[PDB]
Amino acid sequence: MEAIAKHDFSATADDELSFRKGQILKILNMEDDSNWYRAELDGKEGLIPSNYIEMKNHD
Repeated sequence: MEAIAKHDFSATADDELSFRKGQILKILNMEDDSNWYRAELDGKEGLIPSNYIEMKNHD
């Protein structure tokens, strides 16, 4: 699916992804279903926190 950054996030270990409020993060990982997920932004993929991605558009 698609998501949006509610707050700012700066990566610590491995390959995490940084983001800021108002930003649009893409959800395209697998079926882990947990706290770490894989996203895509500006043609780049990575891992982000599920609680750090909100929802927008649609409605």
